[PDB]
Amino acid sequence: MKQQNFCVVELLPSDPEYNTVASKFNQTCSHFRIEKIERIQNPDLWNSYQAKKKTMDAKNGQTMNEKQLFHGTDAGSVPHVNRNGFNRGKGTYFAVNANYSANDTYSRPDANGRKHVYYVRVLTGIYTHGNHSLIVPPSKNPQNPTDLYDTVTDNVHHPSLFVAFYDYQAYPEYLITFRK
Ligand SMILES: NC(=O)c1cccc(NC(=O)CCC(=O)N2CCN(c3ccc(F)cc3)CC2)c1
Repeated sequence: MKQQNFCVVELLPSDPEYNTVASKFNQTCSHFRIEKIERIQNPDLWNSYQAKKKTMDAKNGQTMNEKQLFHGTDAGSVPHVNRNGFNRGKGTYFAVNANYSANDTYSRPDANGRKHVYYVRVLTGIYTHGNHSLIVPPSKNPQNPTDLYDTVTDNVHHPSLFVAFYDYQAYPEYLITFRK
């Protein structure tokens, strides 16, 4: 099997890519001081994500299957997330707004008070409303319960949080390190 090797490239604050990630982060987290933004380059996890992205784009027609959402995680979970993504209830949570993921429950501050939030490329595809109780995605058609939804959101009209259940559904593209 593919070992899923990766590289972590630190973006300069003068780099246009840093300003774009900073721009989305500061839409809800302007009160947080960004210590650094690093781009995770995992070719195997990327190709695998882009494989599922190809299949989804051909399934969901006109739908924009991809959203860029936030994920707050502990310091210690960063090398695991760099190499594996959010693969392995079965679900991984993703916030539309960065201040949701900036909660110390999710982005637990380390010994130096640094908090970590990934600016993830997720394959939200075709989604419906989900409660806190479900562990598997619901069936689109009950007469064909094999065809399941790609994600589940809190509000279908105004999404704030998403639940990804599938392998290679998310790519941890950016790591935002920040403090209070
Ligand atoms: N780790 C994160 O950054 C992050 C990003 C978005 C959401 C979350 N985590 C949570 O919301 C966890 C808390 C929690 O357990 N809830 C709040 C909302 N929940 C929910 C579950 C499924 C839905 F369709 C809609 C909402 C499940 C019960 C974490």
